[PDB]
Amino acid sequence: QSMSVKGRIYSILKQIGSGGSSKVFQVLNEKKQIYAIKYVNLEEADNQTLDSYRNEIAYLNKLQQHSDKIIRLYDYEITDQYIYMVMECGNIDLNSWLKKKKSIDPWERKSYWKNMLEAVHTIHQHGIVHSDLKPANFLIVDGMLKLIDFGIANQMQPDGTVNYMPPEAIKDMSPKSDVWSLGCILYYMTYGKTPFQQIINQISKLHAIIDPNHEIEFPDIPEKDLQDVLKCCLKRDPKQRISIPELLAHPYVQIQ
Ligand SMILES: Cc1ncc(-c2ccc(Nc3cc4c(cn3)cc(-c3cnn(C)c3)n4C(=O)OC(C)C)cc2)n1C
Repeated sequence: QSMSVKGRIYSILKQIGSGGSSKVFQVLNEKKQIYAIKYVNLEEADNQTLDSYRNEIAYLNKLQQHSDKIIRLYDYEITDQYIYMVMECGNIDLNSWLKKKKSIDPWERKSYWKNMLEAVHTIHQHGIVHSDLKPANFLIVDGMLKLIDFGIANQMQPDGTVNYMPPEAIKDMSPKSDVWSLGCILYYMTYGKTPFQQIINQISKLHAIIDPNHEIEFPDIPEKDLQDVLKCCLKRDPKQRISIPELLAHPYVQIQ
């Protein structure tokens, strides 16, 4: 099975993932170079569903020039029936990697952290708040971490969770909400668990996040700056919580 995106032929090598209507494939061009293609079937898409892909494409396009911690979009094809998207091919997503990885090197964590911050910082600069951030939204490319999506459209799975939810999101039922989410992703790469992985019942966990009388665990580790990073990020009151630019000037990032 082959395909043509803007008069350019791409041979299929494998299918990376399938989500909903959309499918993702490991593909090759005339020069045998590798790309990922997100195919989307628009045959049964609603007016709303259609708008979410138009938005995700636009944001992905504007942000290219701004940061290199955003996945490169080379070309696209949007008809009434389908969407083809030619993007750069990563090695693995952070979630699949973290599960495989087990224990992680402190120096790789520091770098993955600087990338995650630089990426989320850029989406904020364009007035975008991701809201629901997870290790999956991140992709390892060239020994680098790059954001795959902005939350705006449908997520995918290779071929969801509640542990990364900010208390303010659960209360009202801000960019600081993504600090809490990145905080959970770092806490995980530091302790092997998310702050509320220990609460089995989802109704119970959602209440442990919003409850200040419930203290989140913070064990002693050789990295002092990393321990403080975690305390700053996981502050329940959004106004008390650290910001991405304040994190970008923190010794954990700027000193080694
Ligand atoms: C064990 C395992 N499970 C899944 C993987 C795996 C392997 C390679 C990749 N590479 C990859 C995945 C990609 C992209 C580019 N490269 C681009 C995308 C993409 C799709 N929509 N948007 C907005 C971006 N993408 C993607 O969605 O990957 C999914 C499967 C995690 C991603 C995941 N691996 C190695």
